[PDB]
Amino acid sequence: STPEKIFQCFASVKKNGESFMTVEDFIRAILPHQFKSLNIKDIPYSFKIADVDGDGLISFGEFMFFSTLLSIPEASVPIAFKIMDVNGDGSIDANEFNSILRILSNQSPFAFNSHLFGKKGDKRLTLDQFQKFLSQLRRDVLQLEFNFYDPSGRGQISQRDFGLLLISYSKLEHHIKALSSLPNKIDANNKGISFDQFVSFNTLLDKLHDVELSMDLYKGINQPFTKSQFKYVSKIICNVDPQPEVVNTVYQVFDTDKNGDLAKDEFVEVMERRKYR
Amino acid sequence: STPEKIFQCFASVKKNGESFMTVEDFIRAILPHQFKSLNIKDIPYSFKIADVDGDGLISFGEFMFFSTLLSIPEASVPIAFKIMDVNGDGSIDANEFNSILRILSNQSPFAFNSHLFGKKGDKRLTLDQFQKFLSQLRRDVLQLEFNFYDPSGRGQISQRDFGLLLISYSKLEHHIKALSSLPNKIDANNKGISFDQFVSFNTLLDKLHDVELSMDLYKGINQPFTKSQFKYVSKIICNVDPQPEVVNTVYQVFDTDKNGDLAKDEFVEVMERRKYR
Amino acid sequence: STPEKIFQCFASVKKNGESFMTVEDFIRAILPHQFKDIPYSFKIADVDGDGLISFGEFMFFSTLLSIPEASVPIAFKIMDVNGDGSIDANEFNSILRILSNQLFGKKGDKRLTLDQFQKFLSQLRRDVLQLEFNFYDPSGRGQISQRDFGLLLISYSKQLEHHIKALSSLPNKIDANNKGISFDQFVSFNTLLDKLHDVELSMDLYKGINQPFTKSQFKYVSKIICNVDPQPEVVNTVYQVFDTDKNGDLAKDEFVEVMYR
Amino acid sequence: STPEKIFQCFASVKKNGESFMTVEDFIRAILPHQFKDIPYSFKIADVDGDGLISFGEFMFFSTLLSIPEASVPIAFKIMDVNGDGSIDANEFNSILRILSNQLFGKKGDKRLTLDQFQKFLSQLRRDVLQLEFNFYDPSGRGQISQRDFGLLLISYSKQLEHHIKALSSLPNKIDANNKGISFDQFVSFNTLLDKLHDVELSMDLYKGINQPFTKSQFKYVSKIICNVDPQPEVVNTVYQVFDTDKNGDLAKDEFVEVMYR
Ligand SMILES: [Ca+2]
Ligand SMILES: [Ca+2]
Ligand SMILES: [Ca+2]
Ligand SMILES: [Ca+2]
Ligand SMILES: [Ca+2]
Ligand SMILES: [Ca+2]
Ligand SMILES: [Ca+2]
Ligand SMILES: [Ca+2]
Ligand SMILES: [Ca+2]
Ligand SMILES: [Ca+2]
Ligand SMILES: [Ca+2]
Ligand SMILES: [Ca+2]
Repeated sequence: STPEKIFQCFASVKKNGESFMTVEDFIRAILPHQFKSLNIKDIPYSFKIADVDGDGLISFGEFMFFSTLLSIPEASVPIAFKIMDVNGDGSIDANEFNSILRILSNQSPFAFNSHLFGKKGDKRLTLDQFQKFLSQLRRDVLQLEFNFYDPSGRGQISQRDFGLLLISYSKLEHHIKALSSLPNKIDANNKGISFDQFVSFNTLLDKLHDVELSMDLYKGINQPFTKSQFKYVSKIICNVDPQPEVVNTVYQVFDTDKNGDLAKDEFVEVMERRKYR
Repeated sequence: STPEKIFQCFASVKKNGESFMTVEDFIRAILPHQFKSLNIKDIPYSFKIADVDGDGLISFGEFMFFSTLLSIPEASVPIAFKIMDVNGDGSIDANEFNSILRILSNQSPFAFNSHLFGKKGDKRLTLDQFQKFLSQLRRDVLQLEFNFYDPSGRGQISQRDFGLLLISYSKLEHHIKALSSLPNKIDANNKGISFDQFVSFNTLLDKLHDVELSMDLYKGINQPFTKSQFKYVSKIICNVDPQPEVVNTVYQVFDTDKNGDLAKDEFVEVMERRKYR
Repeated sequence: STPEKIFQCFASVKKNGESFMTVEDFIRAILPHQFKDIPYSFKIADVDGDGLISFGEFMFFSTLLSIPEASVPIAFKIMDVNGDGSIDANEFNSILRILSNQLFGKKGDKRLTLDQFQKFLSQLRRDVLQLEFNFYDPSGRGQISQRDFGLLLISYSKQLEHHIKALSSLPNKIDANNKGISFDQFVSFNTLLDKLHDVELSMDLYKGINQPFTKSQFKYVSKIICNVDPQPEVVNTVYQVFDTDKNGDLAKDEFVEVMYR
Repeated sequence: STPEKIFQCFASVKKNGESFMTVEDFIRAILPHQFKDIPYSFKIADVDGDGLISFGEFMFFSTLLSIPEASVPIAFKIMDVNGDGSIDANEFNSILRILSNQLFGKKGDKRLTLDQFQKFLSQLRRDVLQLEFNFYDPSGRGQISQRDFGLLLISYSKQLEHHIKALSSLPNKIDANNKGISFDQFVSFNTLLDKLHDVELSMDLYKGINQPFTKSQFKYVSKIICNVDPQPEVVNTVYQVFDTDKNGDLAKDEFVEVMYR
């Protein structure tokens, strides 16, 4: 669970005694739902970001920093910013960032990103830019997860594919049983789920505590959490309508009494929350 | 833990077979840290709010609604608003509110607030007003907790008094042992803690997940969570400096290795979080 | 036009060679557009409790009232001289001491947070709006006719006679087929006037799709800015009064230009 | 003064009896104050990829650029015609079709969320600022002298000769004791000009404590509005250029009045 137990598990290569991650080790390490021959075609942005020095390997230091950035909740980014903005000028400069990398590395058992700070290393991040950077990063990793189920690069996945994903987020032969009912083709009568609608669903899981409140409020009015409540809450939380295939799959997979009301025992208490949520 | 198990425990009076809460039952029921002869002088605002019909008793229906409103996190209020705004006009009218009360009551085992909607019942709540109302409510209950330790109405409590409070929030002879070192007088050399600074501390516990992130970020840079880190984080979260007596007491009570770094085992993992946090 | 000129002109009581405002002077001064029991507004302004408003008291009240809701955090930081996140009574009465010498509890021990300060300014703004509306609701109905709303609109404007010829067309009675306008809607319409820039943006986005700014656009924009349903009668009165050329399109003249930020 | 007048005046290419802008026409048009490789700005504007900017393309670009960061949610809702929380390619190219007929992926299958739209508009605004700054940084240093900053300030103004006599006093060289102004600071100063109402508020709050608006106030206000430390050299140049009467107090004339919302 710790990023140092993750790193020792997955760092498959040594150089001058020091452990290191190849590209494929890195991708395995940051896709825990898929990994507990990846035929990589391109080098993911996530890797180029994590690999600060540019030797094409992820150090312990580099992995810890990448983990840390990725683990920051969207709504707590400003707090993290103020901590890493060591001189309080409201910008993060290359040195404040390389400073962190240096310490994390020197805390390795063994013991500048041109991408963010420019070729020269002379640019800085405001809070807004830093929010944007943490966004691209989160989205990139979602893209890696997504692509396992869409190797063609179509832009979308089947409903069965979406269901495997949903199960990967769980904890399942009961949950697996429902996949049978789920389409495995994208035709006219069976639509797929877009990356965008996968990202939105991750938005919903980030705010799982707000789905929880929603279910407790409707339970009061004696309203079952049907697909219409599910739709409305997602709209409020995600700011985007869910499309039906999303909702249909969620219900199919998780509504294990088929009764049409998605309870707390059936969905909220089955999704592993995030580190600070 | 459920508000219906709370209500059956505490509703000490019956009328036409139906169970009910007196003022003192109500105050016991909503101060769980203090209650698992209150000599009430005035009738608390919380009671006047919870008692919609005005018979001077809290029904099951009235207690469920009061619980529900009080349990809503500050940052999730807009979600709750949109659920209770049944006709989507962006206002909560008396009927939308009385509608909820009616259903909660009719879900009792046995089976308009002039305060919010006006004498006539003809006023409504925007989201902002609804946020304000939920605020006053949260603050009122904090005032009830506070007053147990300040019966005089001085405006402040001793550091020992503040420490008992902190322990009430825990889970303690180890934690109790430290109270010995804590002043029990408000003199010149020993200052008390104001209600304001008690409210701010509750703000800090509401965002305990952000203290958690802070501790994990400093742990990386290999910075111990000393009183200076504690100060700075509270400022970021609460938007108010903590005064020293607050910090001194927190450390005294919870820093059980006296080592000067407040760990996660020592504080974060000792405070029972809120219902959706 | 400045609040010092305003104070001079409305302060009726001369005592010890200074001017002072009674309750009625103070109400006429804070309702510039338009000119029982004592208002919360007056009680807040009378820091010394002498039952009159001094020049310093009025300038202070005027300053706090001038602060736009969106900029209250900026004003809070300027007033929190020490940077501790709370406005104490010493800091709050800073202007008052200076403008006078040429909330905090009876012990003045309470410190205001930004949320509390936002709340305070909100009550203040609402009170001044109640006073302006109560000028057209003496019976205390809680609603005003369409024609009374029209006058209140013309007051907020910058009397064209055409403005005054529109009022005939507007009902002066409330009845089952001629609804009245509630206080809550008058407040909400005041929100809309705080975000008049946002209305202007929307007018450009609509013209870009060859869509003039009709009652249908006015209602939608109003809803996304105020986040509450606009009342038809408010909008009809806006169009009846301000759509001077009566083409059904409310131009940037006519309304936005006619009404800190 | 309107973008239709602007387009007419700068579109140099006449073909098929319509006017069109080259890259250089387009850069001169979007940098009104002031008038290598191809800018992201031009690439976004050229929806059809013909390598020129049409009248419709330019009006569309101009509209999106005009949207203030704080009002992007309002603009998003107007553009999301169906109310589903996403702007599709059909909705986005609505204005373009209409103004022309008198992001979304190669398949145009991508839908923009509000966050993505905010991001897009942010890149656009930053690109136009880079172009304006690069006009005074040809060497690509990433910093500009104080005198070049002064000119850029005078460009944003509404040439008084006094404006031009101030520039002599300002260094035209960067050296260890005459610092230059970075792009990041020019951007941050642009934020300050977006919130000029907030600067005006602060000027009133300061006068209320008998405190004139000096470099010390200017720095503090700037910091709480932009949330980044102001550079001394930016502020000194503002005072040198705009404090026309040289009393050390930057009045509402001189600056706020001199520069939607
Ligand atoms: Ca590396
Ligand atoms: Ca910094
Ligand atoms: Ca079910
Ligand atoms: Ca009752
Ligand atoms: Ca409603
Ligand atoms: Ca410790
Ligand atoms: Ca007085
Ligand atoms: Ca203070
Ligand atoms: Ca018109
Ligand atoms: Ca073109
Ligand atoms: Ca749409
Ligand atoms: Ca001057």
